[PDB]
Parts: sequence; C-alpha cells; structure tokens
Amino acid sequence: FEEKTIKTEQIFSGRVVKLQVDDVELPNGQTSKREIVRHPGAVAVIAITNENKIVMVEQYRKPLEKSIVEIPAGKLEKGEDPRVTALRELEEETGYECEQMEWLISFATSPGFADEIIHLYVAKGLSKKEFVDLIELTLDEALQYIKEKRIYDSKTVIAVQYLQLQEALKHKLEHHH
Amino acid sequence: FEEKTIKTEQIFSGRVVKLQVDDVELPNGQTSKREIVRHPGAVAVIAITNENKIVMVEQYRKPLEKSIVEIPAGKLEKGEDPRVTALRELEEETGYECEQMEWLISFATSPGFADEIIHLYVAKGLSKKEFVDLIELTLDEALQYIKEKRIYDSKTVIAVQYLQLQEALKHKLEHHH
Repeated sequence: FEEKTIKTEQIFSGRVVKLQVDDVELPNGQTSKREIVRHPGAVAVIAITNENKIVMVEQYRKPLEKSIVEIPAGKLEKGEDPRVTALRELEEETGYECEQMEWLISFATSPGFADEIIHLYVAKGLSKKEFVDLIELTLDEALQYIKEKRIYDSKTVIAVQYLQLQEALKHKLEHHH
Repeated sequence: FEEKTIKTEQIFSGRVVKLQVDDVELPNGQTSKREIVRHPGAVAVIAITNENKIVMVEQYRKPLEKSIVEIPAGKLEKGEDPRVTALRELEEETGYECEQMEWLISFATSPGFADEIIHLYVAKGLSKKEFVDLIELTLDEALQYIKEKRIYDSKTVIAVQYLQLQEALKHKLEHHH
C-alpha cells in the first residue's frame, strides 16, 4: 500500500518547522492531500553516572507553556554523523565525557504528520571535562518526576523505562538447548 | 522562566495540522518567534490478550513513506472523555471489548514544536464483541519487530517496554520498616 506524491506545495519554511502539503494518488485512483511537517531529526543521550543517576536538563517548552525535565538531545545537522552529534551534546550541555556511546534505537515521534526521527544513544563511563539547568536523578527520583509530570515527553519516558529495565533484568541469563 | 506571547499569526489550518507563529517576549526584554503546531492530541491503548499477546495495527504513514506496526490510537475530540475515546478505539479498530481500561501515563510527542499529547491507557481482560491490518504479537515477537524497525514510533516503543517491565517485575514486593 503506497500513496504516490503527485505534487508538493510548501506552506512554510522556518527555523524549526517546515510544512508542506502533498497531493497524493491513492491505490484506488482517488486523490487526497497529506499535511507533512519536515524536521531534520534529533539525537538523544541516556547518560548514567557512576552513582547510577540519569543525567537530565530542564527546558522551557513554549508549545506546552511549561518547563519539563528531559534527557539531553541535539538537532541532527545536514549529513552529520549522529554519534558525533551525540558526543558534542554530552559535553556542551552536561560537561561530561564518556568512554562509550552506543546506539540503542531509532523512532518517529509523531508519524501521523511529522517525519521527525529520534536517534537514541547510551553513554556509559562518565567523567567530567557552569550547568544551571542540569539535574541528575536516581531511578526512583526519575519515576517520581514522572508521577509529578515534570518528566513529560516520549524520549525521556523511553529512557526512564530503559534504566528501569536495566535494573529489573540485571540477573537475566538464558541458556538454550 | 516564561515566554509571554505578544501576538499569534495562523499560518495554516488543515484537517490534521494547525500551524501558528507566536511573537513572544523573552524575560530579558528581547523578542523572538516560536513556531507551534497545534494538535488535538490522541488516546492510545495497550491491549494484552489472555494469551499475553499485545494487540497492534499496521498503518501506512505518509510522512515516513512506509507502513509501521502500532498500538491502536484515536484522535481526541473536542471536550471528549479520553477513556471513552479509548474504549471506542478498542472496539472499532480491534473488535475487542475489555473489562478494565485504566490510564497509565500522558506525554508530549515533540514539545520542541508541537503541543500534541498522547494519553496512554491499558486494557485488560479482553474478549471479542473483519480486521485486515490487525496483528497480535508475543512479547518476544514485538521485540523482534523493533529489531526489524517494523515497530518504529514513540508510543509503541513505550508500550513494548511496559509489557517488558510487567514481565520482568512480576515477582517484585518491597516491605519497608
């Protein structure tokens, strides 16, 4: 099943948001329009300190009219290596360097209207290389921020769940025959 | 910290996407613009059958140019009860009724430019009340769809992680003194 684009019209081209509408041909020969936001995507980092606290930053989010606590993340620049962007983000936003930075998962944030993709990485073995909006939380503190709706966006909820699973699964070992 | 809106201009008002730009006053008296997509939000359902399979639907997502496998979800209508919308979605999209439908968490999908909120519910005790794009997966099958990037959006990754945690934590019991 595929919706072939016959024509694209740009509605808006901003510093964050590009909006376009595609005239598309349905497999039945009917035609219709698809509103599409284009977004360069983002890299995000789950950084877990040697005290096992997850590193976070408080950001003001104008669309929500509130500040929320998030894992660090940066815009992916044109043709840039996401892992390189990830490492720049750890240092610039938290002032931490790591020993490893490894890709965990990639996902769309809202594929019903946007093509934005998040690339989620895990940084382990942190040490420092100033930071007013920097917050380090224990796992239990993070779960409490979720209860409080201070943590409140997809990618940060996924990171907290990941830390949770890493604790809950740390003895797992399957031996098949 | 707050960005007061001085004025709003509507750029576009569609069937899915509303785009506006706010002129806002920074706390320092500087001014700037914020591009904001308005979205009514969505309710989504984690439905776990009595065989412990999670219920999913394959959707074509034009912004990604591909079909992906997702938990069921529906637009929240103006002033509607999200739990009522959730239950309508279970029946209409999967043909399942449940015994309980309970709110798990709410979150923003991309708060850097959109106000879209997802309300995530869990349905337990399913029985049927036709479905070409309906898929039921074991937990291990779901993890494999993630490996394959067939599962590929925030809310479905959160649901899979939840099923994972529910298995991994099923013996937990803390007794404090």
